[PDB]
Amino acid sequence: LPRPSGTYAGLPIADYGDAPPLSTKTMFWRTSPEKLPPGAWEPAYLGSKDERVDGPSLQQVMRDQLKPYSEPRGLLPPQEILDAVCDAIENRLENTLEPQKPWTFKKACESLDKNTSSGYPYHKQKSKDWTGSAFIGDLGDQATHANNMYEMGKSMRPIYTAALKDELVKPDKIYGKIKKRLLWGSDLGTMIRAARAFGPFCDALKETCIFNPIRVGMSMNEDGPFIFARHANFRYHMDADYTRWDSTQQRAILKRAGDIMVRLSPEPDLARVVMDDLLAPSLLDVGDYKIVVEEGLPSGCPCTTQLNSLAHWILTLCAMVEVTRVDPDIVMQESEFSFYGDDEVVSTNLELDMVKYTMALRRYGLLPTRADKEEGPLERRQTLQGISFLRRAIVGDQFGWYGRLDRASIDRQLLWTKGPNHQNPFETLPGHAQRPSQLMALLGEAAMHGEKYYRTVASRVSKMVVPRHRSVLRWVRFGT
Amino acid sequence: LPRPSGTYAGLPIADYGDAPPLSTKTMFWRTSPEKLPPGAWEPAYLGSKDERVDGPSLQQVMRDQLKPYSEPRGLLPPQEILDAVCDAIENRLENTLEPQKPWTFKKACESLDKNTSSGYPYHKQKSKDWTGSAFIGDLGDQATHANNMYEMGKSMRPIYTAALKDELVKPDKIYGKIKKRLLWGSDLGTMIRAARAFGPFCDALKETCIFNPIRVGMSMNEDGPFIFARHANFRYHMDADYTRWDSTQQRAILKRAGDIMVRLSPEPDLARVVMDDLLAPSLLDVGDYKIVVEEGLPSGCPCTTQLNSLAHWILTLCAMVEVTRVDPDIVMQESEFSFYGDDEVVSTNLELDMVKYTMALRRYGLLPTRADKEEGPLERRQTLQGISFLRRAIVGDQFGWYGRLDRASIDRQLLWTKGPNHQNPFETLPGHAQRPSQLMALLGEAAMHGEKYYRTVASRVSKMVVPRHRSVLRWVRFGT
Ligand SMILES: O=c1ccn([C@@H]2O[C@H](CO)[C@@H](O)[C@H]2O)c(=S)[nH]1
Ligand SMILES: O=c1ccn([C@@H]2O[C@H](CO)[C@@H](O)[C@H]2O)c(=S)[nH]1
Ligand SMILES: [Mg+2]
Ligand SMILES: [Mg+2]
Repeated sequence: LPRPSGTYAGLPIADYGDAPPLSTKTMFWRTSPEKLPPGAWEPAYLGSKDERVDGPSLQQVMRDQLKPYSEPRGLLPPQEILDAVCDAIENRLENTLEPQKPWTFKKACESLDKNTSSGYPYHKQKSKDWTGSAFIGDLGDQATHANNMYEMGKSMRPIYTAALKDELVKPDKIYGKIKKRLLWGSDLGTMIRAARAFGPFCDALKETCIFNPIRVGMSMNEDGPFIFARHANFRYHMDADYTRWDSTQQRAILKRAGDIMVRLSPEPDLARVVMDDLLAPSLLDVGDYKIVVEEGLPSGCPCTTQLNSLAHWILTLCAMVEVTRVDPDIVMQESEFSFYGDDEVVSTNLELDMVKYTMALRRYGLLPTRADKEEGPLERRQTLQGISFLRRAIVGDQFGWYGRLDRASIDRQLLWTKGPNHQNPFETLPGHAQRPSQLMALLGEAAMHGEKYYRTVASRVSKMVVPRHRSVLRWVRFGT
Repeated sequence: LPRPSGTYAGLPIADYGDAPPLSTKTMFWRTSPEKLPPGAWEPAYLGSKDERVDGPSLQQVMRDQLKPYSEPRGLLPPQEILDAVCDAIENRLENTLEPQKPWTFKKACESLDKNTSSGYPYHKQKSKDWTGSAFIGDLGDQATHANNMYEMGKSMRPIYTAALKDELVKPDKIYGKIKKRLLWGSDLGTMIRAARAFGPFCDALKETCIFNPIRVGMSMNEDGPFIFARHANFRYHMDADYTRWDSTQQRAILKRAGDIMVRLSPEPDLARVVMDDLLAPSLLDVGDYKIVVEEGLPSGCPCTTQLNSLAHWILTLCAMVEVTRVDPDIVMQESEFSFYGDDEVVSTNLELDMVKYTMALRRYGLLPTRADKEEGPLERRQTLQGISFLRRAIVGDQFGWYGRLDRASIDRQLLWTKGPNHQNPFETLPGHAQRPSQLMALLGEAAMHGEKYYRTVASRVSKMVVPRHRSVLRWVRFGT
């Protein structure tokens, strides 16, 4: 079975791998030597060297993350519905988005995050070869070549590098069945091409985050109250709370999302070439091998989150159109959506059979879940209160709607702080100076839950100094 | 009956008058020599020299405007309700407004509109004595003295100068029963004192125009959609459409509004003195005499509109509290208000007996009116669509809510343009250059009513040049 040859984690091997070994470190440190202890979240599992527990290798942990990508896809929504949905979404974006100028090579390079890695093949921090206005040395070569390919409309095969997310998790994912989330890291070449191709559209969409349902680019504090006020114009509210959103995606769906992006781009012919590269079967470097991934979402590119939100919008509209039999453009007259990758809040005036809705979703291969369990139809409520979005609870009072971080999460940020990578999470940062500057984003947030809880959080102690009690509340809710 | 002596237009004469003779001119010119003709609004009546019609003197016209001020007041709302309402409104503002720094003399002077008159006693355009950072000559003296009085917390008697509003009106107010609206022009001294005293509060309130119901300072384009989205969170919508709001006000009500402003000011002791001057019986210079006006709203001061909106809020809450029996702070949990002087939109979840509501209002001496007539309870609707605010119709679609100028009004601005004062409205501006610069605020606005009407308005002709057809629509609705 000559190349692609053999098999890794159920998937075809296309080549030898060049990725660096998976990180054994976390960026999180304890803020105090006192113990947590009980049920407290901690940084995700760090592998064989993880003093906290004996467990499998990070590569084993990663293989587990790769399983869903070889699961069979769910079904396409009915073709007539899918087409009608895409047309409606496309028409809505046509009416809302300000046509943009093409992005230059310069604009694309500047847009990139200089603190993250360049991925294949040099795997170096982008800032290393960055003069401030251009890439130099190795990265300069990789970037210029890609840009030349982009301008000639020539295809390039993206190469993603796999990683595991360093993040706080519930202890069970450490001390029980070990789990750590899969990350896809794009290559500099692809970042350049995707940014030139799609930066214009993504900018246009972002200027539009209040009027359109794709909320990528919103400030929870500043925009949340308006977005939520809009959702509240409608009778019914729900959140499908998806499991494994990315790995359950159909390239067939991603390609329709991609078609909309291409057609709404200022260089659609150049953009088309890039998008075809992005959605073609994916080369994923897992260290030993580069394996072929045909299905699911390939992430880590600039406009991934928008692409992913777009697919979500398509699927969500498909299910509602399937179930209610209402035209997608009419569904959008009678509803307000919020999408951020797999994150969603759906509000609507329509009478939606939640059994048929939950089943339509499942049929597409998605995994919606009840806040509790037993599937078992999704919930539908008549108030917005208590629904969540971007990790905040949506709250409403006489002044308006807002997003509020729960106390658990606020408490959590008190126990942990970011700093350089190290091996033992329980170590405290030794020169425990200042959570900036800012990070009194808690207090107000903490705040928000009332004077009683706010007071106890005012043990923002260090070590200058006060107060700032305690109509920080006024400042957070209304501001400036 | 020694001073105050005799009587003018039903009101006591306190002194001889110093006001300049009422204007005989309009600032409006026709945009074309073609006739209007039928039913077309025109500039209000210009008096004896008005070639269009033979009519009474402007002073007679003004006397008619003064009648309502000697009408008996309506009744105070029940004292327990009034107190509870004031407390609730005060508490709401306490929770929302950012405490402010006191305004300096400099800040107060700069805030004044330099293009309008200084009123009593010099009656000159403010810009005449304005170096750019200070008042000089006569105005400098008047301003410094007032500021000294303000700082010593000493009282001064305001002197208002009466005028008649130059504005487009329906022809019946010209060719039928002649009518022209009364204006009160404050004196520079009082403007200084009111601005130092109340500029801080008014700034604070204005920063708050989306979260609080007093909408003074809103941009219809930018803020309208959010304000309206909020109103739309509620089941029922209404507009009391008041006749003669200002002249029907009770000083007793204005004084409670004033108390809130004083208490929320950074120099409440100094502010109190000013507010007592502002609400004490009013000296109104009508030319021949200064007459005493005890009742109704005395306008023309800086923060009049906020004071007036505040009273409106008090009265509106009183009526709803009287009728529903719900606590005012609870009424505000279940409702969204918009007030701008006499202009209002009231939205609420509560079940309001519209007969009892209309009667409560009338009892306070207000004159609510049905969009048609026959009083006859006010209307209550279950959609926002079709309600008006700041002269715009509130419109909703799949993208959101917005304010839209009606076609009549758009047509109107095509027939007339502003320019220097002249005697014959039908004259066209002879060097018919450019409606700026801008004023393509029509087109988009005109727009908004669809391509069909938008096309016909594109006779924006002059005389360079195009187009700008015709997703100006996109630009007006979403912008920037
Ligand atoms: O709230 C979020 C934020 C990001 N992502 C997606 O998760 C992947 C990165 O972890 C990318 O595909 C993102 O679009 C999701 S699914 N939900
Ligand atoms: O929409 C408006 C705008 C202004 N005013 C008031 O009208 C007077 C000036 O004509 C002042 O008392 C203003 O507060 C009113 S009543 N409604
Ligand atoms: Mg959600
Ligand atoms: Mg109104």
